[PDB]
This record gives sequence, C-alpha cells and structure tokens, in this order.
Amino acid sequence: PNFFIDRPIFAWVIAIIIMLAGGLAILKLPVAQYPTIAPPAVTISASYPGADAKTVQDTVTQVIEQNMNGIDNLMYMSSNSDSTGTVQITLTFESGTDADIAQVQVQNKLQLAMPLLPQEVQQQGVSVEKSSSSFLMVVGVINTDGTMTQEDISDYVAANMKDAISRTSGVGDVQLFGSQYAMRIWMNPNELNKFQLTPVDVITAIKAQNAQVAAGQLGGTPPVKGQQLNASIIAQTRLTSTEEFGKILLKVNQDGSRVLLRDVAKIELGGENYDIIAEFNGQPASGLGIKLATGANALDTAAAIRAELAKMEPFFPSGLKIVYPYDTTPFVKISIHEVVKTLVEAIILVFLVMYLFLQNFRATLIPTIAVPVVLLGTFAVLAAFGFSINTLTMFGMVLAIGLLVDDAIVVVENVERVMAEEGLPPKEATRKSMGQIQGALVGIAMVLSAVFVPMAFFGGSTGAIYRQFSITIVSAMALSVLVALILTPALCATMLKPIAKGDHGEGKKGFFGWFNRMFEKSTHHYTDSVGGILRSTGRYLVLYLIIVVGMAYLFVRLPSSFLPDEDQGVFMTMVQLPAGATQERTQKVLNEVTHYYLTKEKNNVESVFAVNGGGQNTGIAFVSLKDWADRPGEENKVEAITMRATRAFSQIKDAMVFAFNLPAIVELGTATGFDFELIDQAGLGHEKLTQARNQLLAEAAKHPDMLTSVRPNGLEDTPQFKIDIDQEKAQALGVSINDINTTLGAAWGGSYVNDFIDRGRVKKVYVMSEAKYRMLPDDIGDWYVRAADGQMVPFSAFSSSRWEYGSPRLERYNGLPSMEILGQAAPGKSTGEAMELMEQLASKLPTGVGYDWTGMSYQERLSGNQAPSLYAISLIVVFLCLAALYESWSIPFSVMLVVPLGVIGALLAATFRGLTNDVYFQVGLLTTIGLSAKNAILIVEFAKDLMDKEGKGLIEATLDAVRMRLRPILMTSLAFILGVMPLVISTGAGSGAQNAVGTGVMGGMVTATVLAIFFVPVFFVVVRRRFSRKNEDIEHS
Amino acid sequence: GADAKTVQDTVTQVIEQNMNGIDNLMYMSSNSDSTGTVQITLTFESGTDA
Ligand SMILES: CCCCCCCCCCCCO[C@@H]1O[C@H](CO)[C@@H](O[C@H]2O[C@H](CO)[C@@H](O)[C@H](O)[C@H]2O)[C@H](O)[C@H]1O
Repeated sequence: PNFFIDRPIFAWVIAIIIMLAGGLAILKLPVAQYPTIAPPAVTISASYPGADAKTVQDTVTQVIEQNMNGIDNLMYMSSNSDSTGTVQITLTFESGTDADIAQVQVQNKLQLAMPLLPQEVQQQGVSVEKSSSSFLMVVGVINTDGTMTQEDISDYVAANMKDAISRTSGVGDVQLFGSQYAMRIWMNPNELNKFQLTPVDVITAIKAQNAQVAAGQLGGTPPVKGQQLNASIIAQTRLTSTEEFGKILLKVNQDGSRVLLRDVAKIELGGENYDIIAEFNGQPASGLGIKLATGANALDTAAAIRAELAKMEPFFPSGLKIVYPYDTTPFVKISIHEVVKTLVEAIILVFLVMYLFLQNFRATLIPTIAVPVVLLGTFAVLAAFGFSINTLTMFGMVLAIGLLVDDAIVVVENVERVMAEEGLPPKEATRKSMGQIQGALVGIAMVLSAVFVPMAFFGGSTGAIYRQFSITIVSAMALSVLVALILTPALCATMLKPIAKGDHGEGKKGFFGWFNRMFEKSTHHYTDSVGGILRSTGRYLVLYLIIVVGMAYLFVRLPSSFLPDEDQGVFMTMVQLPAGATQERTQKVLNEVTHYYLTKEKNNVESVFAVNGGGQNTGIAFVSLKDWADRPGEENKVEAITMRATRAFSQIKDAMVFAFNLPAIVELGTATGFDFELIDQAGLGHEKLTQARNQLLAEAAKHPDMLTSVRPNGLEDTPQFKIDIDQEKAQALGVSINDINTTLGAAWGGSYVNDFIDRGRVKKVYVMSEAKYRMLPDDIGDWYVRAADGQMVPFSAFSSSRWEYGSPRLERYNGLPSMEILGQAAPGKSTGEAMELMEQLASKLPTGVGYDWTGMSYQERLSGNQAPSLYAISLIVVFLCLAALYESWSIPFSVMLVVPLGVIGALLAATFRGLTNDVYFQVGLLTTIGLSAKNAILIVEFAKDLMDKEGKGLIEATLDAVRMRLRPILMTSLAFILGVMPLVISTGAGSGAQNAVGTGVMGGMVTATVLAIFFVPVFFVVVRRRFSRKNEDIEHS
Repeated sequence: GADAKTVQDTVTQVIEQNMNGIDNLMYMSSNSDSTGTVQITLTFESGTDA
C-alpha cells in the first residue's frame, strides 16, 4: 500500500500487466447473447411411418422408456407420441451436468432398446440430440424466377450448402428444414389391379431388381502359385435414374408382353415427406437451422457464415438467392456497442465531474487511468474462470461502474483534501490520507463481496443468471480495491500537483471558477444544519421509520418479473386450425398472415416466413422486421406490432392465430406461470385421464381470483378411422393377413424399401399410393388383394369400417401416461400460491389422478426456499465484517441502518416509472446497497478515527467527518447519476434491460445520498449513545 | 467387395459431414477402399481429452 506510494513504477508495471492480460482476454474472448442458462436436456427422436399415436406409444415409446434406466443425474423424463408417427423423449438433466456424458449415456441405453423395436422404426433410425431451442441463425434459400418447388430446393440445400456451412468456421451444428430427394413411386391402384398385382409385389420387385451385392475379387487370397491377375469385381449396381426405375419388371406375362413399373404406377423424384411446407414471402423456400459452437464467437460465426454463402453464390442455380430469416446477431452487435458506449461515456462523465469540481488537470487524469485498468483486468479475471462477453456479465460491469468510480475517487479526493487542509507535499499528503482510508477500503471489499457473492451460490437456471453477475461484479470490485491500494495511491503521490495550506482556491479566478465559494459556503450551511438536527434527533427517528415502512409497502406492491422483453428485430406468429383441417386450409391462413404483415406493416416488416407442418392441422410463421433505424415509433416496436397482428387475427378469422414476441432467455419460466403435469398412476385408461383433466380445468375455472388462463397443453381426441379386419373371411377366401396389412400400409401409409444413388448421394426409396386413390374412406374399395389361388379381393370383402375417437398425441411424464396443463396466477397473486391451490385442486380428483411439476415450476420449486438464507448469510457476514473493521458490535448498526435509504428510492424509481422488480432492478438494488454502505462506512470511519486518534468529542468529530466527507460523496454520486441516466432514458435496441438497470439504480442513488448525508450522522451519533459509560464527549487524551 | 468411389460418397462423405463442432478438431483426413475398408481419422488440438 504505502510501499507503492514510494514506488510509482512498480505499480505502473502491475498496471501495465493487468492492461495486457485484459487486452488479451479481450482479443481472444467469446461473445454470445447469453451464457448456457438452461438445464441440460437430451431428446430421443424417432418416427414410425404411418403409425398412429397409440402405435408409437406402444411400439417404440414404452420400450424405450423402460430401457432408459440407470442414466446419471436424471432429472425428469417427458415424451410425445404422435399420430404424425414421430415420437420424442426429452430427458432433462440436473443443472450443470456434463451435457456430453449424459447424452452419451442415453444413446447407449437406446442402442440397447433398439433390437426390441419395430423394424420400420429401427430402419428409419432412432436418434439422440442435445436440446437447446436457440439457433444462432436460420438461413433460408429461394429461387426468384419461379423455377423450383420446395422439395427441389430442400435437396439443393442438402447437397450444396448444409455441407459447406458445417465447414464454415464458428459453426457448431447445422439442422435441416425440409426433405431431401427421394424416389417417390405412386401406385395407381386400378392399373395395379389389371395385371392382378398388389403393392406387395411392387415392394418385392423393387428390392430385387435394385441392389448392390457383395461381388468379390479375381485372383483373391490365396491365389494359386504363379498367378498374375489381381483386380476387383463390379456387380449389380443400385439404380440411378427415375427412368431405370420405370424399366423395372413386375410380372412377365404369358403373351410375351412384359409388365413394367413405368405402367402400373407413376414415378417421380419427390419429397421424403410433405408434412412441412415453407413459404418465404410466398415464394417457396427451404431452410437451415444453425446452432453456435461451444465457446465460439456469435458475431463472427454469423459473419463467417454470410461470407460462406456469398462465396458460394458464383455457383448457384439461376435466381437462387440466400435469405436470412433469423439472425440473433445484429441485436448482439447493438447490445455490445451500447454497453461499451456506456462505459466510455461514464468514464468521460467522471472526468467531467472530477474537473468541474477539482479544476485540476493532472488530478483529473488519475481516476481516468484507474478504472480502464480495472476493466481490462476483470475481463481477464473472467477469462480465467471461463466466461464470455455476454449480456449478463456486461450489464454486471455496467452495474459495477459505481463501485469502481467511488473507489478511484475516494483516494484522489482524500489526497487533495489533506493537501488543502494541512499543506503537506504530494507524497506525504498521500501517505497521511491512504493511511486514513486503508482499512476502510479493505473492509468495504469484505462487505461488498459479503453481499455480492452469496447471490452467486444461487441454484437452478435462476441461480445461473445470478452467477454471471456475481462473478463479473465481485472481480471488478476486489480489483477496484487492489487498484485503490496499489496504483491510485501510487498515481496520487507521483503525479498529483501540491496544494497551498489553506488554499481552497476560493474566489480567485473568474471565467471558470465562481463555484468554489458557492460550494464552500453551502457545505458550511450543510454541516451547520447537520449539527442543527443533531440536537433533537427524535423527530428524525420518526421520519426514518416512516421511510422504512413506506419502503415496505412500495416493495410488496411492486410487480415480480424474471427479465424484460426485447424487440429483437424479429418475432413470431402461430396458427391453430380446426382439428383435422387440411394442409391447404392451414396454408390459406398462413398466406393471410404473410400478406397482412406484408401490407399493414410495409415499413416495419422485411420478411415473413411461414411454415405449415407438425401436422396439417397447425402452422406457424416466422415474422422478420426491417432494421431498427427505419422503425422509429412507439408503434413500430414489437409490442404495438404484435398488438395489431393479434387484434387482426382474433375476431376477423376462422381459426386461432396468436402473434407473439419471444423472450430473450429463450427457455425459462413465465414468472407468474407454471407447468402442471396431471399424472395417471394406476392401471387406468386415456379416457379416464382426460376426464380428470377437464375436471381439474373445471376446478380451476372455479377460481378466477387465484389462477388465470389455466389451459391443457395437448391436442384433443380427434375422429380417427378404424378398419376392423375379420381374420376369418380373409383367411377363408385365400388372402394372407400380411398382404392385407402391408397393402393397406404401402397404400395409404407409404413404405421405405430401398436405397438409391442420386448424383452420387445415397437417398431413399419411398413407394406409396398416388394421392387421389387414397383420400376418402370409400376409396378403400379400389384396393384388392391377390389371393392364394390367384383372385383379386376387395377390402370390403374382409374389412369392417367405422369411425371412432383417439388422441393424436400421447404424452408421458416419467414413464406413465400423463397430461400437461399449463397455467399462470391471477393478476395480483404470487405464482407459488396458485401452484399451491393447484396442488389442492389436483388433490380433489378421482382415484388414480395424481399430479407433478415440471420445467419452470420445477426450477422454482427448488430455489423457492433459498432466497432468504443467502441474504441471512449476507447480513451476518457484512455485520461481522464491519465489527471487524472497527472494533464494535454496535458501531456497525450505524452503517447497516443505511440500507433502506437507497431502497426507498429504487422502489420509488420503478413504481413512479412504471417498472417491475426484476433481476436487473435487483443486481442494481444490491449495487445501491453497496454504495449506501460504502459512503456510510467512510463517514463512520472518519468519525471514529477523529474520535480515537485525536481524542475529539462525538458531535464535533462526526460533524467534522460528515463535512470533509461530503465533497467526495457528492462527486461519486454525481458521476454515477449522470453515467446511469442515459441507460434510464434510451430507446433503440435492448432498451428494456438498459432501462431496467438504470431506473432502479438512479432513483436509489438519489435518495441514497440526499438521505444519507443527513441520516448517517444521526446513526453514528445515536448509535454511539447506546455504548459504554464514561467517556463520553471527551475532548482530551 | 464394393469399389472406392462407391463407398466414399455413401459412407465417407456422409460421416465427415457431421463432424463439425467437434471440440478442438485440428484436421480431418479419411481413406475410402475397394478392399472394402473405409476409415476416417480425426486428429485434435494438443491435449484435448481423448
Ligand atoms: C450540497 C448541499 C447541502 C446543503 C443544503 C442542506 C442545508 C439545509 C438542509 C437541512 C435539512 C434538515 O433540516 C434542518 O433541521 C434542523 C432541525 O432539526 C434545523 O436546525 C435548527 O432547528 C432545531 C430546532 O428544532 C434546533 O435544534 C437547531 O438549533 C437549529 O439548527 C435546520 O434549520 C434545518 O435546516
């Protein structure tokens, strides 16, 4: 400490080093919008072509669910069984488990369930992936001159782009939206009936005439003695053209005429699946979902990708352009550039205050050197603990600017003060003064990390969010202190200009300086009156409690959030059609939306990206917005935008169309809102479970005062068509049940049969009915089976037919049949309360109706008992720290009593600005407690030291302290309030967060000082008047 | 028994294409054989956990 005061250059070297390591941790540091925040989930997705919901549930799912045992750190297992034939089992794991090890554990338990699976499933593939929902980017590809359809493009992507993007550096994963080329063979059932043939033969023939076969080798090993030719055999080669697939022979007739495939069915290169069809401004487009690599730079991955695509552009088909539907990146560009704008500015502000307050250049260059260094160094402290330049850590630094600023200031001010007071040289003034603030600065570090660290040890995804802030902030802080002990004292004693004893630069200059008297006089006024109050303090206790209570009411009556919403230049709208509607009708609506946006939002919307899929019944539309710059208004912002969209599609539409903005943390809890699981426990039936579900919907429909918008999260039972095969009639007339089945299948379901080699890439061979002969129930009739004898038999000869109900989506939670009920709490009431009333209502249900919690309300049912404890620790540790610094159990109470003085402001700040008690308002709120405590501690320190090291009296010593201490206090807070204010009143991108930090902090700061510089004195004085007896107000020694 | 240009765009290239976002991949090189063997070597940054 002192040591450096006598060594300017050694400190210069610790400084130069910190600057360089931070500079390096800057040059080689990851940037991303957020950190990994969400618990790890691994999803097993597989599909069973043609299967219905109970099919996959009873063929694939339950066999997989039962084979999923003994996998490490299981949290919860939830799966969808779809009538679209797809089944997905998401296993979410314990927070901070090794993604990669858990995911390997699952793919190796599945690789054991594999042999107990359907062969259709086993051959379409059962897959394992790690589930983020956070694609860095989604690239679209289109053709301008109407040239190709969706499926053509899908292929172009899968054979020209997906492959070179996953070669773009910075790109961690590529996923594909659409379906690759396939040999699509569409049976015409009549022309099939002619030659007395079935699908089954079509399959057979196709496998037979199309294959590779293990050929072998001429002159193989061992060859015979002397042998001289050694080379490979080329055999039956898989088919290449659609033509060659036409020229495959199905039955050679008697009359010399041959029957080809070309004849019995139509043949075309077509889509592997037509569930999902995608339209970008109406033109057909096919797409890519790119995920950011682990540790990789978001902004550079995206730029490298864009460079990859322009570099491919000299090789494209005509009018085939790349489009960029979703890019989370430029919002991150603006976020980063705006937080830097803040840091630079707030530095410039502190210079401005420091000058227009010490009117002395070389002093004013000191704190300017200081914090930059603390910055750089903290980036380097983060890089050491494995972090990245992301949202949470950067607003952690913005938030930290205050402790940083007060720390540099405290020092240079104390020096200048001691010089103006006693007339010491620069150096000797420093040591006097550094020797005065030393213990205080160390103690403040122990108390500041006494509040800032407990919050790092928060659990769950919530806890993760806190971890980012807490580490950013604490390191910035402890460093601000080591800088304040090594560098600043060194830069003070070395380059600070010496001040004439009893200078105060009063009057003196005119142009620039009338202020000094005017400040001077007033600080006198101030302290006169400080004294003035210290006569009767009682009234001031009255008002104090009043402020406390007011703070309480303000606190409770303020809205509890999780984060703020961000117009990200992009949002989405989702479309729900009447159950069983058509690909084409859903598509009508999606076009309607596409046009609405392309009409009454001509100035804001650049592009609409509609996707029909997940089952004809429902479509979704990705709405992209024009750049922020040409969207000025309060109305050209997403809130009002989605307002008018949903306003449009609510009344004047045929099916439900919500328009919404995606939250910034893309996968956690809607604050007041839960995710209920209604779990069937006993050997019950799906019918009984639904009955229980609507029953609970009713029990909550009875409580509009507690719960709000309680809704199930599934699909209802739709009418499904049942074709009962009478084994007797069919086995009688001569048709093998296999044949009736797989003909019914390969007719209406479709069938993967063979593999063919298109343009050198292996694609699939799908044979199914032509569209028209497999649409309507009566058409069942056009299909016949060749019996054992040789006769064709219609299905109505051995098939009964009826309509029934069934559900398209069979949900399972942790093994058993279950049903997901989403919900949120009433306007007034806390989420947990509504969760509790839900546990009381799901307790009101019939035998076998159990309940459980998942996702959001799980992450909250964990960390709902932790919040008070970390802060009980925080209070015991801060008090212990201050008792340490001083020498008192009771003197601390002076500085702790300050905490409210900042709160009353922040609550008042948000409320009277109409905001909400979120995280940013909280880290900010803490930050405020931090300064309250700092200033108060410096006052109390100076008070005690004057008292003990100069035997001075109480009232007089505190008075003197609060007096010499005022000028810097004001400096600090002036520097802040100005630096923060922009954050409080900015628009453009991200202004939701910015304003969230700002408002709370600012209001807090204001009440903080202009309440402390009157209450702290009274604390120290009134507190001290519950200590010992004799002596006193001594004035001796 | 299959031939090299046969195996390579069906088995080699199809596997290589999925090998992105491999942590610390330095360089990736693979052989496609008419003796039927197909082999893909992934060499990594010095000291990545094998
Ligand atoms: C950076 C600018 C700071 C300077 C501006 C602040 C100066 C004035 C702020 C004072 C706020 C508290 O208000 C102050 O309270 C005490 C009363 O308790 C008054 O003081 C007076 O009243 C009480 C009587 O009840 C007496 O004990 C005391 O003899 C007398 O000083 C002050 O006249 C008043 O100004």
